[PDB]
Parts: sequence; structure tokens; C-alpha cells
Amino acid sequence: MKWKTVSTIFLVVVLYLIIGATVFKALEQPHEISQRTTIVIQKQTFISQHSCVNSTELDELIQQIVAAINAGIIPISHWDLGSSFFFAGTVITTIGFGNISPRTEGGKIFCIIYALLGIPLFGFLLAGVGDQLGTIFGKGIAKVEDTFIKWNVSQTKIRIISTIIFILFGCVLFVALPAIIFKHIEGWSALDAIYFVVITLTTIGFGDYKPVVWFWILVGLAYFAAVLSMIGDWLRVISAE
Amino acid sequence: TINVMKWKTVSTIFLVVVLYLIIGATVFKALEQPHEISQRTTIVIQKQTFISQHSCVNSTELDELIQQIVAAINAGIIPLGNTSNQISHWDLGSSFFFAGTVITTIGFGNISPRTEGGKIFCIIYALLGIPLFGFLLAGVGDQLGTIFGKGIAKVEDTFIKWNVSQTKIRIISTIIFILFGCVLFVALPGWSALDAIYFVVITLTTIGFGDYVAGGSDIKPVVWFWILVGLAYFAAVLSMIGDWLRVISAENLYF
Ligand SMILES: CCCCCCC(CCCCCC)(CO[C@H]1O[C@@H](CO)[C@H](O)[C@@H](O)[C@@H]1O)CO[C@H]1O[C@@H](CO)[C@H](O)[C@@H](O)[C@@H]1O
Ligand SMILES: CCCCCCC(CCCCCC)(CO[C@H]1O[C@@H](CO)[C@H](O)[C@@H](O)[C@@H]1O)CO[C@H]1O[C@@H](CO)[C@H](O)[C@@H](O)[C@@H]1O
Ligand SMILES: *[C@@H]1O[C@H](CO)[C@@H](O)[C@H](O)[C@H]1NC(C)=O
Ligand SMILES: [K+]
Ligand SMILES: [K+]
Ligand SMILES: [K+]
Ligand SMILES: [Mg+2]
Repeated sequence: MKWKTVSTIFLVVVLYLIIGATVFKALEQPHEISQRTTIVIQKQTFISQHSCVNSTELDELIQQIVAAINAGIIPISHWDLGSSFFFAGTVITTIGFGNISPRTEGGKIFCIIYALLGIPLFGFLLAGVGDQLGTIFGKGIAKVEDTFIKWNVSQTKIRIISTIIFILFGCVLFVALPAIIFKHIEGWSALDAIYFVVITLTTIGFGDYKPVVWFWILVGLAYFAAVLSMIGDWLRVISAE
Repeated sequence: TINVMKWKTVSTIFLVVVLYLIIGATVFKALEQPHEISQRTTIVIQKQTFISQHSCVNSTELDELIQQIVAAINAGIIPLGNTSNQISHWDLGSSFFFAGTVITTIGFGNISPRTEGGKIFCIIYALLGIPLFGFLLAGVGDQLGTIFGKGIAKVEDTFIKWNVSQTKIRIISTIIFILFGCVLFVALPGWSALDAIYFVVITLTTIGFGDYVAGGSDIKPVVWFWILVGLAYFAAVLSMIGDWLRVISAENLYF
């Protein structure tokens, strides 16, 4: 890649971040202001309903929870075998964590080595998953492409339907399916469920929150890898234009 | 024939990843659970002292109040006292930073959009921004590759005239590549040396620092250069380890 292209893409990225900074402030800062009043009211409500507790003592209890969260414990275990397996999973997938992370010197030393060896290893698995699914999808798309060719239909119409099949696959497993699960377990809206899924499978990560579950995460990460690769290809078309 | 060899590789690497995760779960439990039990007793002792000193509050009420205090802390605003001392996580500067953590896939722990519009925009912004940033990072990688390549060519040409084996030259170049990471991302940036290395590795591999401090952390040319060069350098490190794992896998499968 030429240096002239690198400086142009850098400028587009800086511009895109300014657009992001402007829209996020516009959509999120007024709600945060109103949520400060929600806190103040809920605080004044607690002191009124529990007169034996005063504002200074309530602030002392909040700072203890701050100390606990800073110590790496949310006041159910975080470092049991099962929870440690999911934690090791968020490391090698690069999804990450919020406040629950190693706090010991040895735990930090191991996490550095574990990530450096594990992230390439999981990328190898994910590369193979995407390739296996791509062959399964490619064989299915070939039967549809052969059928539409025999009944004389244009190539532009053939690729248009192939994109609908790809979007529907993502709509079923990563839009509709989690909207049903997260509305039953957590009671979240379709948008709160879809937001959780996009953020997890792009590996941005949600912060702090058996065979079919790990299979869904693997196919999901493979699917969004293909989605972001396709959007990347679309950006190469816009750049050439 | 090649289709059989393609599946045999995915199945074995799946088993190796499952084994790697069982090892990780076992070692993280061994290293972090004793510290967790120790910190939980302190919280339980403090929570029971509160109920004892404040008779008008029960265990059910305190459990409900702590859930709300954690919800606010994780949102980015610690409830102290009128929250006027808590810095907004959604000003132009902070949102610029937030947008960065989205497109780099680093994330920002528990700080995320809390409105419908913010969540809708963040979905579209992520799906479009992550491939866009990937282009900037591949470009930075290509440039740094050309710079380091020309430099290694001069070192190799020097060792060639000094009658040194190809095995020793490749080994020496690996030391230079490793030293390039120690100087720019360990030595160049009260925290200990391990805390500095852990922060760098976790951030630049895009796992993300998470939430170093409760309710988010506080806040240009050299920094942006260090981040871009850093992400590009770690992308190269992980790529090389990936290539090595492909050799090992092929060695076990073909022989
Ligand atoms: C400035 C940003 C922080 C705002 C935090 C607002 C605070 C707590 C304040 C209490 C402070 C105590 C010292 C409002 O408290 C609300 O919490 C709800 C859920 O528990 C309850 O349903 C509701 O009755 C209560 O008023 C938490 O609300 C959030 O809770 C999330 C689930 O954790 C919800 O996904 C989210 O959508 C909701 O907005
Ligand atoms: C952030 C630093 C990244 C550095 C990447 C540099 C790296 C590979 C890693 C070398 C490690 C040595 C222990 C190319 O790496 C990348 O270069 C890109 C173009 O720049 C290519 O597009 C890409 O395909 C390639 O993988 C090329 O280095 C090579 O340069 C040769 C010049 O003659 C040297 O003869 C050779 O000894 C050296 O090995
Ligand atoms: C009530 O508030 C005052 C002022 O901060 C403080 O001195 C007092 O000790 C608090 N009450 C209790 C029971 O701690
Ligand atoms: K992440
Ligand atoms: K990531
Ligand atoms: K994160
Ligand atoms: Mg804050």
C-alpha cells in the first residue's frame, strides 16, 4: 500500500471518529444528565425510607463497593472452574472483560502468555470454522445458481438472492434467536439483545454479564468475520470509485 | 482428498482449543480464586456490620441497594454525592475516545451507549468502522514492514560478509523484532513493570484494558502513533505465532 493511500485512510478514520464523537454526545449526554437526577432521587428515597442511615454513611457504603469492584469482585463466584473457562474464552476470542480480570502477579503473567499463544490458536480454529461453513454455504448457493441459470435469470438477479440467503441466516441465529432467549432470561428488548450480540461477535465486548452455546459463539464469530470482510470489500469499491 | 485433510485439521485444532481452555480454567482458578475468597469475606463482614449498625435496614433491602449502586458504577457514574464530582463519559473528547475503542474492537469495559438511538448508531458505526479501521491498520503494517524490511536487509548483508549461517541470521532478526517491542511498547510508555506490560499486551491484542478503575478512567500525536504502531506490531506478532501453529499442526497431521 502507497503512503498517499495510508494518509487518506488516516484522514477518513479521524473524520469518522469526529462524526462518532458528535453523534454519541448528542444521543448519550442528555440521558446521562437525567440519570444523575434518577440516582439523587433514589438516594434521597432510601434515606427517607431508612431514617437510621444518613447520607455520609450511605456514601461510606458506596465507596466500599467501589473498593470491592476495584479489587475485582462484584458484590456467585468469578474464579470457579466454569467461570474461569468463560474468562479464558474471552481472552483468546479478544472479546475481553469489564472489571473481572486477574489481580494477582501470577494471574497477570499467565494471562500475557495465555493471550499471546491462545489468540493465534483461536484464530486458527475460527479460520477453519469459516472455511467449513463457507464450503457448506457455497455448495447450497451452487444448487440455487444452477436452478436459476437453467430457467434463464440474469447474474445480477442471481447474486441479489444469494445476499438475501446470507442476511436471513444471520437474522435467524443472531437477530431473532437471541431476541427470544434474552427476552425470556433477562427480559431485554429486541434492540438490547441485538446490541449485546453485535458487540460480542465483533469482539468489542459487553464488559461484565453448553455444546449449542459454544457452537453458536463459534458460528457467530465466523459469520461476523465474513460480514465485516464483505463490508471491507464494499469499501474497496467506494475507494476505487 | 484435500477436503478430508481440511476437516481433520479443524477437528484436532477444536480439541486443542477445548484442552487449552480446560488448562486456562484450571490455572486461572488456582491463581485467582484464593484472592477472590479473601476479598469476599471482607465484603460479607462489612455488609453484616452495616445491617448490625443500621437496624431499620434488612439483608433483602441492602442486596437490592447494592445492585443499583453497581449498576450506576458500571454505567460510569459512581453515586457520590449529588454525582456533581463524576466526570461525564459522553462529552466530545470522551465520545471520540469511545468511538476509537469501538472501531479498534478494544472496547471500554462496562461503558456503553444506554439509549435506543445510541445502541442503533453503535451497531451501524461498529459494522462500518471496524472494516474501515482495519484498512488503516493494514496500511500502517505495510509501511512498518517496508521500514523494518530495509533495516533487516542491511543487518543480513552485514552478517553475510561476516561468514554467519542463515540459521543464526534468522535467529538474530527475531531478537531485533522482539527488542523492537520491548523498547517502543514496554520501555517507552505508581504502577509496576508487570502492570505496564500487562496493560500494553491486553490493550494492543484488542482484549481491552476493560475498566481499570470503577466507573471508567480519566483523560495526542505521539499517543496516536504509539497506538497505531502498537496494534500493527501486535498484529504481526500474533500472525507469526499463527504461522508457527500451522507448521506444528501440519507436522502432526502429515507426519
Ligand atoms: C448516570 C448513569 C447511571 C444510571 C443508573 C440508573 C439506575 C440505578 C440508580 C440507583 C442509584 C443508587 C445509589 C436506575 O435504577 C433503576 O434500575 C432498574 C433496574 O435495576 C429498576 O427497574 C428501576 O426501578 C430503577 O429505578 C440503574 O438503572 C439501569 O439498570 C439497568 C440494569 O441494572 C438497566 O439495563 C437500565 O435500563 C437501567 O437504566
Ligand atoms: C510492525 C512491524 C512489522 C514488520 C513486518 C516485516 C516482514 C515480516 C516479519 C519479519 C520478522 C523478522 C524476525 C514483512 O511482513 C509483511 O510485510 C507486508 C509489506 O510491508 C506484506 O504485505 C505482508 O504480506 C508481510 O507479511 C518482512 O520482513 C522481511 O523483510 C525482508 C526485506 O528484504 C527481509 O529479507 C526478511 O529477512 C524480513 O523477514
Ligand atoms: C450522620 O451524619 C453526621 C454528619 O456527617 C455524622 O457525624 C454522623 O455520625 C452520621 N450518623 C451516623 C449514625 O454515623
Ligand atoms: K474487546
Ligand atoms: K477485540
Ligand atoms: K472491553
Ligand atoms: Mg466515571
